[PDB]
Amino acid sequence: AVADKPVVDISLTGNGVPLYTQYPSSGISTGAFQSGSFNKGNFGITSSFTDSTTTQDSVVGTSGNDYIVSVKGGGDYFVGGAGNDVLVGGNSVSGDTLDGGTGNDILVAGLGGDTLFGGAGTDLAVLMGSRANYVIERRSDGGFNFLVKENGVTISKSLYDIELVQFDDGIYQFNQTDGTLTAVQPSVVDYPFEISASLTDRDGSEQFDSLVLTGMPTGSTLYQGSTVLGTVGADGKLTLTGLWNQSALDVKLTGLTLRVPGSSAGQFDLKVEAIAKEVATDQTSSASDQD
Ligand SMILES: [Ca+2]
Ligand SMILES: [Ca+2]
Ligand SMILES: [Ca+2]
Ligand SMILES: [Ca+2]
Ligand SMILES: [Ca+2]
Ligand SMILES: [Ca+2]
Ligand SMILES: [Ca+2]
Ligand SMILES: [Ca+2]
Ligand SMILES: [Ca+2]
Repeated sequence: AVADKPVVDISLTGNGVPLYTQYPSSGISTGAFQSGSFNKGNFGITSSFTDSTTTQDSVVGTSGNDYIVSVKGGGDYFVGGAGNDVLVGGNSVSGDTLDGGTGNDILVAGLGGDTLFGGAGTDLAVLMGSRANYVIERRSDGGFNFLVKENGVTISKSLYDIELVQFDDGIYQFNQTDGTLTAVQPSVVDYPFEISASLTDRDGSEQFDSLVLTGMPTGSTLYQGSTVLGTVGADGKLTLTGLWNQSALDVKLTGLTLRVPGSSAGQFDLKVEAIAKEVATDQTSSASDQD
């Protein structure tokens, strides 16, 4: 009746997703924009439009909040006009021209040699990859080149009258004089991860007592999909119990998300201690560094 040491693995399943309460585009990937897998209600969308061909299509929107999406690629020209528009280009090498017009527009480039015209208002461009993947140059015409390698080739996108740029790593205030990008502090950052653990004592006399998470920022909320599992106190710790068949020799917790306040630490080590028991106890632990 000696508790045998189990095996535990923790895995960051993706990079942190910074979310901003004041920017509904935050946490929406280019892919989700191109597929329509986001909440159009958060943007007050009143009309939706697509392109038609695999070549340069011109789609004009309405004076209302329009969703216009390149479903067939080719490098389409989208005119948003008035209203707060969501203009989503495609991923062909040939550029989209996305003209936001008046209102506060979301201009989603996709891949390729895209031209993004914010127009009047406070406009946001959504670019793929991280800010660090992009070279900014000033143009003679007052616009900016955003150079990025896509498919091992250097591509140039041009941005005009865009106040904000959203990358995978967050939203930046864009200085339209000198092309400075200044990081905006997120409201929260979602860190997705998984825990898997198994007993080395395989006769059913042992169960997992608990999974103890440590090293987490105070005020962080752990989720399993929908469910709130717990809020991280002063001590940086959560004791997990009852999230598995209690009989099981092997535990896999998936769909876990740690939502960290933006004011909390941009770097920490998430440690898991898997505790095996029968009267006596034994532990193993693993860590992942979260950025
Ligand atoms: Ca044992
Ligand atoms: Ca098209
Ligand atoms: Ca397109
Ligand atoms: Ca419109
Ligand atoms: Ca507009
Ligand atoms: Ca594009
Ligand atoms: Ca605009
Ligand atoms: Ca603008
Ligand atoms: Ca045993």
